[PDB]
Amino acid sequence: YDIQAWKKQCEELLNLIFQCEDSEPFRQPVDLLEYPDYRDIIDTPMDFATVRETLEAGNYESPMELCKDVRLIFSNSKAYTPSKRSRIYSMSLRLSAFFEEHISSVLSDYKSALRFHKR
Ligand SMILES: CNc1ccccc1S(C)(=O)=O
Repeated sequence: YDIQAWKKQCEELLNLIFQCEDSEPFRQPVDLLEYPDYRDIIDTPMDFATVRETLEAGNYESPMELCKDVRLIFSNSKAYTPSKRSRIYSMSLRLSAFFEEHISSVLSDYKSALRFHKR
C-alpha cells in the first residue's frame, strides 16, 4: 500500500526501455531536420528522455500521467508511419507491448494503495 512506490518502479522500467534496441528511435525528440513535415502531422511530440526528465523533476503526480505520455510516443509513431510494416513503426509496436506488460502492475498497485489510503 505504498503510495509513492510507482516512481522508482517507473524509473526501473524506463531503464529497461533505454536498454532495449527497439527504443533507439524514441530516446530523444524526433529530428525535425530529417523529418521536416513532422510537426504538420504531430501536435505533441514526446520521447523517453522527456518522460524520464519529467519524472526526475517531480512533475508527474501519478503513474497514469507517465503512462499517458509513453502512450503518446507510440501513437505519434502510428500517426507518422507511411505503412504498418515500416521499421520504426514495428519497433514501436514491440516496445509498446513490452511497456504495457510491465506498467500494468505499477498502475494496479498505485490505484490499490490510493484506495487503501481513503478506506
Ligand atoms: C522513418 N521514420 C518513422 C517511421 C515510422 C514511424 C515513426 C518514424 S520517426 C519519424 O518517429 O522516426
